[PDB]
Amino acid sequence: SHMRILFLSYRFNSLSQRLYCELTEREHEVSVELDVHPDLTVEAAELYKPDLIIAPFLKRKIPQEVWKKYKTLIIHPGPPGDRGPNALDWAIMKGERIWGVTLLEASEEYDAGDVWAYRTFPMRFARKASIYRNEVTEGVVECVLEALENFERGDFKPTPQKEHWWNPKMEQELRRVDWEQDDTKTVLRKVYASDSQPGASSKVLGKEVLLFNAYPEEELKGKPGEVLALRDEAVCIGTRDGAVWITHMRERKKESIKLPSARVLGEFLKGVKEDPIKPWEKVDFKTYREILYEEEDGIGFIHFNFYNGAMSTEQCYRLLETIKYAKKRPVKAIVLLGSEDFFSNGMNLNTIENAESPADESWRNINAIDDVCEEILKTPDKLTVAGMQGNAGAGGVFLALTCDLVFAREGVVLNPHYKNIGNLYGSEFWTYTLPKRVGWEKGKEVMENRMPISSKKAFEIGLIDGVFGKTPKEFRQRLKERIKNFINSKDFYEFIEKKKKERTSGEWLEEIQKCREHELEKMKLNFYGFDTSYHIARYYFVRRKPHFRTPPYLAIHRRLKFSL
Ligand SMILES: CC(C)(COP(=O)(O)OP(=O)(O)OC[C@H]1O[C@@H](n2cnc3c(N)ncnc32)[C@H](O)[C@@H]1OP(=O)(O)O)[C@@H](O)C(=O)NCCC(=O)NCCS
Ligand SMILES: Nc1nc2c(c(=O)[nH]1)N[C@@H](CNc1ccc(C(=O)N[C@@H](CCC(=O)O)C(=O)O)cc1)CN2
Repeated sequence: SHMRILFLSYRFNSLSQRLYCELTEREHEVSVELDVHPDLTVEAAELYKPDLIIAPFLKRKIPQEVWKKYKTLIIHPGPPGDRGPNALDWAIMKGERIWGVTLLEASEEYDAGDVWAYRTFPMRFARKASIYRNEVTEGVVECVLEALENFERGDFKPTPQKEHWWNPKMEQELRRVDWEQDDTKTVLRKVYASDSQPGASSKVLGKEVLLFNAYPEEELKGKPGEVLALRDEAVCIGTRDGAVWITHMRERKKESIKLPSARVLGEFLKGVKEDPIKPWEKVDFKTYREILYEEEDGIGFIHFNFYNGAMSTEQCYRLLETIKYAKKRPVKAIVLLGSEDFFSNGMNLNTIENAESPADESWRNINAIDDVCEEILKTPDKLTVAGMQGNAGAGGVFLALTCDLVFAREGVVLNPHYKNIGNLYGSEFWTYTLPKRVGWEKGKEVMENRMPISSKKAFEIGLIDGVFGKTPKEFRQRLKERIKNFINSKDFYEFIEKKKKERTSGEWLEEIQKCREHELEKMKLNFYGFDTSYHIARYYFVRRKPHFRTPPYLAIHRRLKFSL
């Protein structure tokens, strides 16, 4: 089995990238045609002539010319019989206790085809994006692998649907948060169902907005719709029975972008008081904690729940503060855990795009990230560990590589390159860390590859030190146990004595400083040089500008010397 597989995807999104990894790392070939026009889709099928078509993420109908000619399998993020374009939204709004995913054949009627495979799972009360990125994506991977085995077997017959139902596109009126009528549980459900798109509409301080990234608040109380506090740019708003934090909003205008709530509401918030909670404090009630520091068994764990993995200048400085605190604690190891869904996606391109000078903000942001990285590297007397529970891209990957040890959950997808953001040179001391791990030649290959790689592939090529665990929680438990065993071994004290000698030597310190200087001179050129590739790419990314063709790096069937 060395199949030629065509993906049809509206966007080469997290699910499409995970499946690309699983299939190519099994030596199948995967070409991608983006969903631009049915005529383009027909052309791509005739050009590539796939053994099999998989549609991981598709907003419109595959033309009959295609799927009547090539076996076409379609991902649906609901259990068998569920039909419609907003399966997860409805599941969350209705409070389903069980959900699932289905791999079904293309047919004329939407989501009506025979079932090739499916998986079910218990629902979490959580954002739609988190369910999509965890339960749904893991379940779809098992379905596609099972279908591949069925396909190459040759005698598989799919199971036609029996019971079924249709849920239409969900209207905003259903998502709209009414602070006076909605208790906290209802506000969470609506925001969760609409996160990360299209957001739950609401009015806040008289502004029509879309709400994102909600968290319950049990201590602060007030009037429904009253802003009770600010905390790391999230706002806390009274509900019918309590209060909810909203960390991000978007104004309901065509060109607006998702930003920290404080930046969207602006002067409307004048007078609200910051209610700070340091990451290392203990509290007994539910509240919003962007960064959390906890110590167990001689290990200091730093969770940083930065929305979408995007690290603003100010979030970097808050993370830096917590790393400095941890370096002063009696721990043997410091573990950077990111969040369950992302380790890090590097600089925050939205707060950059929103600044008066995106170039100056990029410069602020890359220096802030490098300060975090430098603080990590210059930790002579403690083990540092990156635990990648979730995906990482661009600078977020190289952030992890500054730690002594990098581990990742099974199924994490890595994008250790800058080809989507205008071929940035990158920093985070990659010119020091990457050759140490894989050599200069391989490291340059890694950064020239625009396609994703899995954590398994990253481990096999030496980019990271291990991969284990299927869920974030299992990964965290295995990580703690692995680090605990190490710091309680004789090997740890020998390693630390060596690291003390290396990381306090003038030779080492001057080397890493030169690496930062060289990287930042190159990023300066990216940010400020006459060539504005970086700013153009950031604009397309942040504004989600459509494609009018599939680039040849995705479409094998559209490269220059493509034959047969
Ligand atoms: C890493 C990457 C390839 C992953 O692709 P993917 O799995 O399809 O994930 P998405 O692009 O859909 O990201 C999910 C969300 O996080 C956003 N996001 C990801 N990285 C971001 C970043 N650095 N800054 C701001 N937003 C980011 C995306 O806009 C998207 O937003 P939305 O769901 O609110 O609509 C892609 O997210 C990416 O290129 N991010 C930018 C990394 C970067 O260039 N950082 C700056 C240089 S250090
Ligand atoms: N051949 C064929 N093509 C398909 C599917 C199929 O089974 N058969 N299933 C699709 C995946 N699931 C859906 C289900 C419903 C809708 C849908 O309802 N679209 C509305 C617009 C809704 C929107 O705004 O997104 C329309 O009028 O086209 C879109 C994708 C992929 N395209």
